[PDB]
Amino acid sequence: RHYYKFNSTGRHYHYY
Repeated sequence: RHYYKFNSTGRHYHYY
Protein backbone atom coordinates (compact mmCIF):
# COMPACT_ATOMS: atom_id res chain seq x y z
CA ARG A 1 0.00 0.00 0.00
CA HIS A 2 2.42 2.65 -1.24
CA TYR A 3 0.88 3.52 -4.60
CA TYR A 4 -2.58 4.59 -5.76
CA LYS A 5 -4.59 3.71 -8.85
CA PHE A 6 -7.27 5.85 -10.48
CA ASN A 7 -10.85 4.64 -10.07
CA SER A 8 -13.55 5.13 -12.71
CA THR A 9 -15.53 7.01 -10.06
CA GLY A 10 -12.80 9.64 -9.83
CA ARG A 11 -11.68 8.18 -6.50
CA HIS A 12 -8.31 6.61 -5.74
CA TYR A 13 -7.37 3.30 -4.13
CA HIS A 14 -4.27 1.34 -3.12
CA TYR A 15 -2.99 -1.40 -5.41
CA TYR A 16 0.74 -1.80 -4.80
